[PDB]
Amino acid sequence: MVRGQVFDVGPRYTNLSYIGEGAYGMVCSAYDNVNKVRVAIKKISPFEHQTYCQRTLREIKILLRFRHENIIGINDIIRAPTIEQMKDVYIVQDLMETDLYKLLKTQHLSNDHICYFLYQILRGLKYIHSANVLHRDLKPSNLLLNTTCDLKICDFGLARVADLTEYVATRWYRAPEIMLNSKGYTKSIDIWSVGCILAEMLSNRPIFPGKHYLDQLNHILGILGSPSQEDLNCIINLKARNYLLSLPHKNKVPWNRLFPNADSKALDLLDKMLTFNPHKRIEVEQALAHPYLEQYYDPSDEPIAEAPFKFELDDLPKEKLKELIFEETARFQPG
Ligand SMILES: CCCn1cc(-c2c[nH]c3ncc(-c4ccncc4)nc23)cn1
Repeated sequence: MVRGQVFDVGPRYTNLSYIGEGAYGMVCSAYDNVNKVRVAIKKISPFEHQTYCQRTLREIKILLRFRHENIIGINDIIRAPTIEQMKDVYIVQDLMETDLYKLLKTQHLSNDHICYFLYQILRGLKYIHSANVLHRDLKPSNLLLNTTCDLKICDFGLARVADLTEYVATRWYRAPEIMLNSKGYTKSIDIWSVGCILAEMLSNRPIFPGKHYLDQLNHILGILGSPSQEDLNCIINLKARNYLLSLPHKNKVPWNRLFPNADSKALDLLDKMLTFNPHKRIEVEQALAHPYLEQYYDPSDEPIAEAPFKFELDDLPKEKLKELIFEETARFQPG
């Protein structure tokens, strides 16, 4: 019933309107008749593939456990009464106005707006990391905003407990560790992504675009300068590490040269987030306490996860995952 595709969510949810489609599934807005408000609904069809089943169950488990102002919640979940009839899952969430991707594509943000958006991203990230979770895919299109500039992080399908390469729409926010296929990356990958997002808010253009990870790395080296051997002490492809060390030397571009109109405090924080070496990268608590954010900083108002996360699903056959998804969504069935 939308774009020639079945969106079977009535009778509670009616007046459907298309929002978007992508790897995450298809998202519409709908009128919730029980709550008398419009909501967002994501349709997902994961049961054929083992990795989609993983991500679906992971997203559901995480978001049902999380509760934070700057993290999207799950309001309801629609699926068939029988596991045999279940082919699709519809996840109902708060309807926001837009995402940061669309906002940045056409709108200018004042420094005060950039400051408040970044605070909310980091405040949410603090909660996620406190739950021992890596998001792993932060980017402008999964930062949702409403009219009053409130921000929520969504899209936790790629998330993981903190102890690829499928298709993705964009790789521009991925830390160097990730796209050098390093094994043993940590929370600091999310800080890199946030740094990339901050840069994009400052200029309305991606800081490290590129057609493949090699082109992206050239962009990164073109700004940060050549990496030392210590920057590359991870377990990574030796030929890839050797290629990087072999490139013509690049000097660091001063941040104020790239961003001549930015707040100097913003750029000082930006610098600490976009450090090549992940060990030297600022952590989220320190970032929140940076002078750039001091007008918003409040440790008594930056909650952490009550029950930090402990699940493994990697090893499970999809039919066992399907079962677990069926069980996890049972509480939302009438009744
Ligand atoms: C890659 C993330 C896909 N995703 C978006 C949502 C979502 C939940 N509530 C929303 N409210 C509004 C919008 C939205 C976005 C753009 N333009 C308009 C409206 N999106 C959502 C969930 N998953």
